Amino acid sequence: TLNGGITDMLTELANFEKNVSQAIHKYNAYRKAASVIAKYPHKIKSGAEAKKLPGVGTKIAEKIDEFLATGKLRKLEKIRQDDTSSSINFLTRVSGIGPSAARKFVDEGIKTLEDLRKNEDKLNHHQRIGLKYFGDFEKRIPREEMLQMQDIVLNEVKKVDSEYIATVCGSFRRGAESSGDMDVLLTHPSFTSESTKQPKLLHQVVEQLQKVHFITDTLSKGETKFMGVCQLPSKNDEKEYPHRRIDIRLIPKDQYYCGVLYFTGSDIFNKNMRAHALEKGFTINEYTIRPLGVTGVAGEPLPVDSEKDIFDYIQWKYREPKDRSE
DNA sequence: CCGACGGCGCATCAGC
DNA sequence: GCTGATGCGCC
DNA sequence: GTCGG
Ligand SMILES: [Cl-]
Ligand SMILES: [Cl-]
Ligand SMILES: [Mg+2]
Ligand code: NA
Ligand code: NA
Ligand code: NA
Ligand code: NA
Repeated sequence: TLNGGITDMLTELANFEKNVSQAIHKYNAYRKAASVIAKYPHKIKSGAEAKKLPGVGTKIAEKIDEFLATGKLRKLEKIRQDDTSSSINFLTRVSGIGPSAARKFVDEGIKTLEDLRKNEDKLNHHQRIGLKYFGDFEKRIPREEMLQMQDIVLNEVKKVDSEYIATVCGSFRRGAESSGDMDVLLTHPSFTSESTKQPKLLHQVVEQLQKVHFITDTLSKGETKFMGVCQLPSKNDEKEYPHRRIDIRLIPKDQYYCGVLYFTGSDIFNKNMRAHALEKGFTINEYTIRPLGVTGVAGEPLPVDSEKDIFDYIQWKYREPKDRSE
């Protein structure tokens, strides 16, 4: 990657603002700048060159000049040395432990993997499973395994009810050669924006995937969103595959295109696209796109018959999934 | 300057 | 119990 | 931290 050094720096700064400073807008600012620099097709020669990009301002330009001059950032060098900042950053790598919980644990003298392991009773359920699979969850998933996972999910879903449609979204749908997890959008004709003609639609699917030992653990579960753990089966004599995070989202069927736009991401692409929507006078969520009235109040859902329709509303040329990895 | 910055599901908790 | 705030997660 | 009015 042309500007990998700079983008890593900015990502590290973002993480610090989120995890330690608890400054979500600074976090988003750094990530937006990292993303715009990541897609910039030249090797950046100066902060001023970078500043020409949307999302890079005066402060980041200065840091980019320092980084180009020396290969590092004193601000980060110092952060890397702060024990409290270090501990907090580490703890937040456990799924279910955020900035608040991490600072709280550190207060109690819980700040290593070893500490966490002996204090399981101090963890909620989500955290306990995040700890259980700490190592596994930091591994990426080769697209080849994603394909095997897709096959299992789609086929098990079909076995429950042939009218279910399951679509793998996330980085997979954007064509990534590896993914951090598996994202599954689910629809069923019994669940629309107008009616829920069937209960347990998500449950039945989760239950079936548990029955075949694909889903192994649950982080959280409700009527429309499942957040859990899954695992590919391994052959005789061979090492097991790592455990993987899986997210399943049941979306009203008539709202599939807004749903699939959302779940395809990336996260930054979504933020960017939704902010542009706001500027164009619309608001987009995973269900609908709606006009903003004069007062600045969301109007009624606009008709959408394709992903492209959404892009049209906000006056963007269509972008294929593979070009949304921001 | 300075308000806005994407939008929302599930878990947990305070207050009634 | 409920509702509203907040934490944490997803893209 | 950056943007736009
Ligand atoms: Cl902030
Ligand atoms: Cl809506
Ligand atoms: Mg994903
Ligand atoms: Na800029
Ligand atoms: Na975490
Ligand atoms: Na996910
Ligand atoms: Na803005």
